[PDB]
This record gives sequence, C-alpha cells and structure tokens, in this order.
Amino acid sequence: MLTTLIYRSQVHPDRPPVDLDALVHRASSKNLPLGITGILLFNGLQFFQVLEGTEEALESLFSEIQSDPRHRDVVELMRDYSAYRRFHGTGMRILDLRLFETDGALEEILRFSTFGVTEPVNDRMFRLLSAFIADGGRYCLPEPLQPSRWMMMAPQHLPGQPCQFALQAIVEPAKKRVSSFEALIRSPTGGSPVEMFAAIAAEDRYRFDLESKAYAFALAGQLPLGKHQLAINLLPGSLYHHPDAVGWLMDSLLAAGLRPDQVLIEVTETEVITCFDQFRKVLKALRVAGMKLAIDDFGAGYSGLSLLTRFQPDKIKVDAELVRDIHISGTKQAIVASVVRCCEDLGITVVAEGVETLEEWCWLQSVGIRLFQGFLFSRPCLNGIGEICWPVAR
Amino acid sequence: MLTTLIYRSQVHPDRPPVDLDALVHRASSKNLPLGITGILLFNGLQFFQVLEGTEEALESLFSEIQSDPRHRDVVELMRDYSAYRRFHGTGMRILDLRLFETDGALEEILRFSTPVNDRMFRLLSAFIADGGRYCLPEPLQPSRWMMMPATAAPQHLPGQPCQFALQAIVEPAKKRVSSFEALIRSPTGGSPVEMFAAIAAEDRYRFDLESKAYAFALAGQLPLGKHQLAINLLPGSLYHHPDAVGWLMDSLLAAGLRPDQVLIEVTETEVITCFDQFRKVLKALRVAGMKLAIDDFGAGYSGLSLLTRFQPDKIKVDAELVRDIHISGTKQAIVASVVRCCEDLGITVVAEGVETLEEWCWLQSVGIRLFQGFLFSRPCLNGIGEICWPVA
Ligand SMILES: Nc1nc2c(ncn2[C@@H]2O[C@@H]3COP(=O)(O)O[C@H]4[C@@H](O)[C@H](n5cnc6c(=O)[nH]c(N)nc65)O[C@@H]4COP(=O)(O)O[C@H]3[C@H]2O)c(=O)[nH]1
Ligand SMILES: Nc1nc2c(ncn2[C@@H]2O[C@@H]3COP(=O)(O)O[C@H]4[C@@H](O)[C@H](n5cnc6c(=O)[nH]c(N)nc65)O[C@@H]4COP(=O)(O)O[C@H]3[C@H]2O)c(=O)[nH]1
Ligand SMILES: Cc1cc2nc3c(=O)[nH]c(=O)nc-3n(C[C@H](O)[C@H](O)[C@H](O)COP(=O)(O)O)c2cc1C
Ligand SMILES: Cc1cc2nc3c(=O)[nH]c(=O)nc-3n(C[C@H](O)[C@H](O)[C@H](O)COP(=O)(O)O)c2cc1C
Ligand SMILES: [Ca+2]
Ligand SMILES: [Ca+2]
Repeated sequence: MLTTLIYRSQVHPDRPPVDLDALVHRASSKNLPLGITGILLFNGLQFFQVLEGTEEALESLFSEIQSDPRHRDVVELMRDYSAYRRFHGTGMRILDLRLFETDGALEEILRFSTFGVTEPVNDRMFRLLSAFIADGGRYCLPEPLQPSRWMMMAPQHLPGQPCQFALQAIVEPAKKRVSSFEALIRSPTGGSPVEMFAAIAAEDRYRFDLESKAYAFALAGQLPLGKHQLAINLLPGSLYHHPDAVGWLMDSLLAAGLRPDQVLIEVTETEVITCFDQFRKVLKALRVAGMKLAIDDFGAGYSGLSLLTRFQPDKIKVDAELVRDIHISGTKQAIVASVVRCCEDLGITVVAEGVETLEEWCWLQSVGIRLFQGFLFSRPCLNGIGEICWPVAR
Repeated sequence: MLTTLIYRSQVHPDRPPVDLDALVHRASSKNLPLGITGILLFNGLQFFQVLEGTEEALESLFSEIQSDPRHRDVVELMRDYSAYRRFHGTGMRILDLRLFETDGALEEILRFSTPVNDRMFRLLSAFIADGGRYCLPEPLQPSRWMMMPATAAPQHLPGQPCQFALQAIVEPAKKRVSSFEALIRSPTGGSPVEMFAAIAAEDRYRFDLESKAYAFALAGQLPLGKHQLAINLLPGSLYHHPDAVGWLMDSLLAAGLRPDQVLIEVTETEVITCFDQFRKVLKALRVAGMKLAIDDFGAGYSGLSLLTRFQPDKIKVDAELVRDIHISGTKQAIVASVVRCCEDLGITVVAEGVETLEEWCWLQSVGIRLFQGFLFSRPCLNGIGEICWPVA
C-alpha cells in the first residue's frame, strides 16, 4: 500500500560537510528498484525529505535514515496512506536551497511533480515543503539545547493517619529554582491514589478528597514552606458537593499558617467540561477567596484552548503524553509551542509534566517551556521535600 | 463585589496628540469617589489599562471608554472577579514606557501598587515586553476597506429527495474561490434540520450518505474545474455499510469528479465521541484519495487533543470563535495559536461565519487566508452564487 513519509533533520556543524552528491546518487539508485520516490531539501544546516512507497519499504528505509550518523535531530512530520505518487523520475531529487532565490526552489519542485486536479496549495505535502523553504530554521534545535551537551547531577511515613501526602517539586532549571510543590495523596501503607480511593466507599469519595487536604496543608505547614506554592488535586465534584468547600479549605489552610494566594487547586478539563455552570460558581468562589487554579493534564482526554473562552485558569499543566517523545514528533512540537504562545498572550503559567529525559527537557525548552515537573529533576517524596537534580553543562 | 477589567487599544496616528495629563488627571479624580482604581500604560501607539472596582462601576466606565474618539481598536483582555485591590489609593495613573529602562517600568509599578504568580502582573509584563504583537496594522484597519456589489442563478431541481445549496470558500487576497461547500436542502428548499426531520431516525445515516450522489451530480455539471467540493457527513454514516467509502468513491467518479477534489467534513464534537470507529474510516479515505476536514473546530473544546490522534487536511474554525474577535483578546490569542499550529502541521485553516469587515480584518491579522461567510458569499440553491470582494 502506498504511503507517504515526511521528516526533517539537521547536520553536525562541527564535522566536515556531507557529500550531497554521493548521498543522492546512492539513494536514487537504491530507491528505484524498491519503488521509492521523493525529494530532498537542504538549506546548509537542515535536511527535509519526502518519501513515497509501500509501508514496509518506508519503514525499512526510515530505520536506516534515523540511524545515519550524517545527521541528527530527526523529526517525523507526516506518515500516512496515499492514493498517488507526487514525485516522478528514476531517482531521488535534491534541492540545495542556498542556491535558489526567492521562489525558484518551489518552481523546480513544481516542474516534475504532480499534485492532482486542484491547485498544489491544496496538498498537505506541498504546504509542508513550502513551510521548510520559507522558514525551515523554526524548529531547528539550537546548539545550547543539544541534549548531548548536558548531563544530570530521610523523611518517614505516617501509617496512623487516614491518608498521607507525597510532595513533588515544580522546577525552573534556568534559575535553578523550585517554583512550587504538588501534593499527591497516598494510602496509610504508602499506596497510590488509586489504592487510597478504592479503600473509600464510593458515596464518601468526594468528601474524603476534600477533607484529606487538611493533612496536606498541615504537612506544608511544617516544611520549609516559606513562599512556594502548594498545588493540591481535587475532583470538581468534591468542591461543589458541599455547602462551603471553598470556605472549608480556606479555614483549613489558614489554620496551618498558609496563605490563600499560596494554595492552588488542580482540576482536569475532562472533569470540568460536563459542568461549566457548576464549575464557574466554584472558580468564582476560589478567585474571590484568593486561591489559584490550574487546568491539569492538558493534552489528555478532552483538551483544547477554546476552553479558555469559558474561563482562564492561573496555570496550565501540559500532559505527559504531549511531553513523551516530543523530540521526534513534529505534531507534539507544534501543539506544545501553540499552548505556550496562547498562555503567554493570556498571562497563563505553563508547566510541562512527566519530563523524564534530557531530550524532552531540551525540546520543551526550545518551544518556550520554563517550568518543569518530572522524574528527571525530582521524584515525589513522602511527607517531605525530596532532592532536586539539576542539568549541568557537559 | 470587586472586579478586574483589562483592555488594550490604539491611538489615531494621523491626529494631534491627546493631552494625557488632563485625561489621567480627570480620570483619577473621577475614579476614586466611585471606588475605581488602576493604571494606564502608554508606548506611543498603544494604551493598556487595568481597571478595578465593582462589576456595575466598571461596566459603566468601560462603556464610556469604548465610545471614546481618542482611541480605537479597544480589545478586552480580562474581566473577572477579584480577591483584592492591586492599585489601592490610585484612581488612575499613567506610565510612559518609553521613559523607562529594561526592568524600570515594572519596578515602578510595584513601588506604588498593592508577583509573577498574578495574572494581572503577567499581562502587564506581556504588554511591556511585546505590546505591538496584536496591534492591528494600518492596511488592515476596517475603515480602509469596502465590500463590492455584483450575479447568482438559483435553480429548483425536481425528482430529487433532497437538494443542495452551494457556498463558496474564498481567498480575498487572490480574489480566488478555493472550494464550494454543499449544504443540504429539502425538496421544498428548507433547512438541513427540516430535511432530516422528514427522514426516519434509523434511516438518517443511510440518507446522509446516499444524498451525496446528488451533490456530486451538481458539482460535475457545474463544471467545478480546479475547485474542491466540501460535503458534510456524520461519522456514523461513514461506518455503517462496509463499503461506504467505496460507494462514495464510485458515486463521485461517475459524476466526473476526482477523489482529491472531494473533501469530507466531520464536526469536532461527533468525532471525539467515536475515535475508535473513525480510525478505519480514516485509513479508507486516505487510500482512496479523498480529503478530510474537521468542522466547527473549537466548539467541543477538544480540538488540540484531536490533532494528537490524526491530522486532517483542513480545519474550519468555529463561527463562535470568529464572532466578536475584533474586541476579544481571548479569541484573538486562541485563533492565532490554532493558525500557527496548523501552519506548522501543514493544515489549511478556514474561518467560518465571517459576517463583517471587522472580523475579516482581525482574522487576517492573526494569519487566516481562507474565509467562509455571508460577507463574501451566501449559499445558492443548486448553483454558484455571487461573490463580494473587499477593496482597499
Ligand atoms: N511516569 C511518570 N510519572 C510521573 C512523573 N512525574 C510525576 N509523575 C507522576 O504523575 C502523577 C501526577 O499526575 P496527576 O495528573 O496529578 O495524576 C495523579 C492525581 O490526579 C492524582 N491524585 C493525587 N492526589 C490526589 C488527590 O488528593 N485527589 C484526587 N482527586 N486525585 C489525586 O492521582 C493521579 C495518580 O497520581 P500519582 O501516583 O501520585 O503519580 C503522580 C506522579 O508521581 C514522571 O516523570 N514520569
Ligand atoms: N450566521 C451565519 N451563518 C452562516 C454564515 N455563513 C454560512 N452560514 C451558514 O452556516 C451553515 C454552514 O455551517 P455548518 O457548520 O456546515 O452547518 C450545517 C451543516 O452541518 C449542515 N449540513 C448541511 N448539509 C448537510 C448534510 O448533507 N449532512 C449533514 N449531516 N449535515 C449537513 O447543517 C448545518 C446547518 O446548515 P445550513 O442551514 O445550510 O447553514 C449554513 C450556512 O448558511 C454566516 O456568515 N453567518
Ligand atoms: C538526509 C538523508 C537522506 C537520505 N535518503 C536516503 C534515501 O532516500 N534512500 C536511501 O537508500 N538512503 C538514504 N539515506 C542514506 C541512508 O541513511 C543509509 O546510509 C543508506 O540507506 C545505506 O545504504 P548503502 O550503504 O547500502 O549504500 C539518506 C541519508 C540522509 C542523511
Ligand atoms: C485611554 C483611555 C483611558 C481612559 N480611562 C478613564 C478612566 O480610567 N476613568 C475615567 O473616568 N475616564 C477615562 N477615560 C475617558 C472616558 O472615556 C470618558 O471620556 C469619560 O469617562 C467621560 O466622563 P467625563 O465627561 O465626566 O470626563 C479614558 C479615555 C481613554 C481614551
Ligand atoms: Ca496533578
Ligand atoms: Ca460544514
């Protein structure tokens, strides 16, 4: 079955320039008997390749290409089924963009290429080609943000309590600064939030979720606290199945020596979406009281920034599924960069969570993320502040 | 109940400089007895104002401000309930941003106000850093444009269980018609709601699919040419007989049309509820060669997570996001982000329900080039309607 594969990559500027002549001669000669067609674009620093052929033949070739030491930062942009070949000729075509001016490159592409009965601008492949020609260095990973240039550098449990809390830090690595702490619920035996809520009767889970926060506020009250935000997770139901849940949280946090502005509530969009008029009453009560709110797991389940027409949170936490393998996904790169920009324009804080690798941290930083949560920096610490690992040079 | 109101605006660059001394002086003197506080930022071309006070007082004030001839392009950025007054003891005060060094303006603000964890402060920072971002350019001012006149030919086609109205999707910068969208009508000329209500509930999926033959027949006889044909389908009507894609393929080819010429429109709200069955339809569409568009993008608040699963050829920005975009900083930020994301992904963006020049101008400023709405073209029963173009 005919398939299209589109990727971008970049060269090593430190090494001798790649023989473009030998590359394209051997490519075109290998591709032809395998039924592989397409075009290669080169701007002096970046490669852009469109590959056409069977799914099995493109998977075999991309594996060899990803593995090729001539280039790095290989980012897949498109991979889908096709009805016709766009490129024709007994081999791989190549354009050195540096030697074309203004729109001569798009002119040479359109010489031998077929884009159907409608205008070429109606083809996604052509639009992706145009975007690389007009502005290719856009998602080119900067040299200081190359992952290869980076490397990475006590408290007891409480079984007597009905619940305990683990703390995970939100960090800003550029200033080596802890931004805030998120409280994660744990069972008396140190079990997960799943295990904890499973032990609670279903009709009592909303009330338990709200009242467990008294133990989170108390813990935060005994810690070197001072002036970091405390994020707590709540179901929206737990907030409005109660006569004054906002006022209850208010009394509970103030008795622990915390401030309204220091406490942030984390809810997801999936949880909120079914009940806007119910939630907007709760958010209003939170705002007036002085408490903050984040939209958590933004990317998982129902997620869109058109949600921001209903209300604007103080913070948006980008889901770990958008963060996962962002270094190779053109789709995830575009989406996260879009979130960063929208929130910057609206004055909404952005946190990327589930950050596990340097490659994730580096690419998230290139698209504008400054606040990070994940195992790479700091793991959740039961009833205390865990150690933070900072990325250092070399 | 305390409320915060934040907006930005632009001066008239060809008119004499307004005495801002007298403006702010009178403002501060009027604001304080009414329980209104805040500040004004000025960079030479743009204003940025924070207003604090009751919902009633700020409503009354902002209404006078919106009608004020001293400025234009008033864009509301924030309106929400507030915990406390950030500018207590300051009815109104102006800061000329050109009179400050790099962090100087922000440090002055903090010395007289009552902080990066505050949304108001972050919005203040954004205007100080890059305030010219959503500043509407001079050639894109609504007053610099005017719509043109011009002839349609609607025709009743008998012996059909349904008819189709055609509305053009246009590119005004090239005065070019991109595509035509087929909108179903009853044999009498009634709405899509009027048509489907006459069909039995369990036969509505089949009817939706089968009716498309009459849309292809229309398109082939209009000569179509190098134009796309957009058709509206329920996802359910696509995974329903086993050969639904193949049926549609046979029907369009017999009409003289090409696969790449036909685009399928499914709404964001209906797709998200059935990813699992839509996936096999997606494979068949791309093997066959037909295109896919996500319609009403934004209406189900799940467009971003949808682009994670699959990438359509086109998205059509919901008419609600287009509505009042000229005064909504929220919608301006959202649409501009969507446009930027789609540009990176190679997805075509079309704005829906474009009714006014104000909408078209601000849509243009955030990157949109394809437009659908009553401003340019109204739906025409079984034919190509007349198209109005904006002229400078
Ligand atoms: N794989 C991976 N995981 C990472 C990484 N960094 C952090 N995590 C983890 O992801 C979870 C936090 O995500 P969440 O969306 O808050 O998801 C949480 C949160 O929703 C939650 N939860 C925690 N406390 C409460 C609570 O008090 N009430 C409610 N309703 N939910 C809670 O239950 C979910 C499961 O939480 P946890 O076991 O505490 O697991 C934590 C955590 O350890 C990473 O780099 N990689
Ligand atoms: N206020 C305003 N409205 C504008 C403007 N421009 C276009 N419209 C209109 O909005 C509708 C097109 O949007 P839609 O989301 O496709 O909404 C359509 C579309 O979803 C639809 N529809 C049409 N044909 C079919 C069909 O064959 N099958 C299915 N399932 N739905 C269809 O039913 C809906 C109702 O369509 P219509 O009566 O044809 O009404 C059209 C149309 O006249 C504008 O500038 N301002
Ligand atoms: C940017 C770039 C594009 C490439 N394109 C192709 C290609 O289209 N076809 C191909 O066979 N090899 C291509 N290669 C080379 C392969 O990665 C790999 O070196 C080659 O398949 C090995 O073949 P050989 O050693 O048997 O000659 C490309 C390499 C780079 C860096
Ligand atoms: C940039 C801008 C900001 C303004 N801010 C205020 C304000 O904060 N308070 C106020 O009373 N008038 C403000 N005005 C003036 C009002 O639009 C309007 O002229 C005034 O409220 C009319 O009331 P008056 O006739 O009693 O002066 C502002 C005008 C402009 C152009
Ligand atoms: Ca959380
Ligand atoms: Ca439609």
